[PDB]
Amino acid sequence: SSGHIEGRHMNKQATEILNEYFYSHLSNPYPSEEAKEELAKKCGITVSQVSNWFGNKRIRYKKN
Repeated sequence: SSGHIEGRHMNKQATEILNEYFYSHLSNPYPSEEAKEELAKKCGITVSQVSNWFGNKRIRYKKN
């Protein structure tokens, strides 16, 4: 609906998958090795794309 201008690295809508995935599930994400690998191999990317994505998202993208 709103936003636009979003698409760089992390496959196509992968970051949207990861984001929409972790976000919605920010209350208790911590995608285990299975979930991480799953999403990673689900887009056909590379876990480091996932491995890293959540590595910084686990930083608590909230109010610090």
